[PDB]
Amino acid sequence: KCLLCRYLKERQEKFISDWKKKVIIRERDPYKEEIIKNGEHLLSAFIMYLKEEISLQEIEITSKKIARERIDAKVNIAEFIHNTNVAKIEIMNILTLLNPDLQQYQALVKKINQFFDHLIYYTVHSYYEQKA
Amino acid sequence: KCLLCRYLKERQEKFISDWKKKVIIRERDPYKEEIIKNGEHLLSAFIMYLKEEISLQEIEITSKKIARERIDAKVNIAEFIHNTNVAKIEIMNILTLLNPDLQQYQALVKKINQFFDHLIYYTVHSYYEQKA
Ligand SMILES: [Cl-]
Ligand SMILES: [Cl-]
Ligand SMILES: [Cl-]
Repeated sequence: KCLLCRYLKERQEKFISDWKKKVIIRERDPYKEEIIKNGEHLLSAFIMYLKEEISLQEIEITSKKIARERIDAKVNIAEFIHNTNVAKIEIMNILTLLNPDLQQYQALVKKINQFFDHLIYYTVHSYYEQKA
Repeated sequence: KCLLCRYLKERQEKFISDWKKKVIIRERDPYKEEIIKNGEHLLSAFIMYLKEEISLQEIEITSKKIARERIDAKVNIAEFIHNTNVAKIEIMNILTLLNPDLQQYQALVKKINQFFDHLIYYTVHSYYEQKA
């Protein structure tokens, strides 16, 4: 019941390589390598979430990690928002190209939104909680 | 060419009333009244954006204003993200109920995402830039 999931699972490496070229990563960033690892991990979590194999609470560990890294990198936390949205936009593009029917499209858009909304909300919340 | 706009334009006072019941806004907030006015303004801007009457750049000044107010309120900036998402979710619910076909649904989802992503990104960006 999820071609999008199958597509992303098979194309994980390609998806991340393409995403890396579109994100904002500063050469000075001490965690620039972790940015990629976090992305790889969260793409995997996204697939599992669409398959209803994890709950959203399970990404909160990663969100706290990202937040702490961003604090230490001394970068505007909105860059993380931008970089996350690059991935979301591409996933939406892939969903469109797979050409699901309306019912399926609607179900997947809800899950996509729930995942990314939580990731962004929790990471920014955590950034401010930890920086305090 | 957009029933969603007409619905929101007509039901605007009610939409805001319902939204106010679901958001994080404390009576101690020095800008509690402005939060509602900002909401009213941005709902109008959203409608104009759907109608292709404004560009996304035109909400950046409002984002900077919100960010300044949030700094002064001494709240976690993620509360703004939560509050914005409450509106987006309800808009998505209204879109679903209005029963568009897939093509129209996709076109509006893209505009909804673009508007809200820009609002969240620019406000959080400005919050960090203004706070130092
Ligand atoms: Cl769901
Ligand atoms: Cl109320
Ligand atoms: Cl201002």
